[PDB]
Amino acid sequence: MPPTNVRDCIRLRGLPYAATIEDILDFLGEFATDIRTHGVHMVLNHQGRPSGDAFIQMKSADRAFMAAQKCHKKNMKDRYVEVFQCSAEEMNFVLMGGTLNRLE
Repeated sequence: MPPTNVRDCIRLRGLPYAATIEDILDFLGEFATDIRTHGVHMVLNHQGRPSGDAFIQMKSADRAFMAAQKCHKKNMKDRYVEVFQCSAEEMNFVLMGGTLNRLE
């Protein structure tokens, strides 16, 4: 099956320190029900602990958009997690640590 770049991926950002797998599912709500098999990838930092970034690939791009809209800076317990939709390419790009231009 050819890897198709669909915008079915979502980047969560600002996740709590040690937000658990069920905790993140709660946060997702019903959107966790349409997640692709092992679609949830948490980004770890040097220490081997979450960067606060996570990428979740859902089955459907429409659901991903809906989730990214629903959770675009949503209050997760006591934190605000800003969720943004992404493509498979964007997901890999951030995971690979692609060149992101920010003159700051």
